[PDB]
Amino acid sequence: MVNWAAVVDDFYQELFKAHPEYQNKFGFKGVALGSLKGNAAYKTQAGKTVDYINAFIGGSADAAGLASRHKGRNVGSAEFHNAKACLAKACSAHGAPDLGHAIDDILSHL
Ligand code: HEM
Repeated sequence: MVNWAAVVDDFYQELFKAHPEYQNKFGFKGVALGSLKGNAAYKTQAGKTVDYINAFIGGSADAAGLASRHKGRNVGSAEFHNAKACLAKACSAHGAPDLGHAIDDILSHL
């Protein structure tokens, strides 16, 4: 099993390093990046992100649903294009398969 939890941790490190303002939309707003792994809100959110990646690989991802929910947080195409870059770095850092197609599916509904 690819260590998707580790990939997602690296993903959020890249994401909030590049776009620290994105963190303000989450229950772990203002938490130092080096302490995220000890934050209960983050632990829940990272778990869901892992779940989505496993659902994509598994054939069950609902990209329309995920898209609609992100629009509900005023998160759109710009942000997801940024996330694509970050996720590609995280995957590559772990010798994991690239997830660009999953992000493209979400982007198709944004
Ligand atoms: C690699 C791209 C991303 C994936 C796979 C992803 C995945 C997810 C998942 C699975 C959820 C939970 C949805 C649910 O419970 O139904 C979520 C929620 C959320 N996402 Fe993302 N996301 C991505 C990018 C982003 C970006 C770039 C932002 C920018 C701020 C963002 C902001 C949020 C926020 C604010 C929530 C709600 C959190 C809460 O309930 O407190 N996401 N995301």
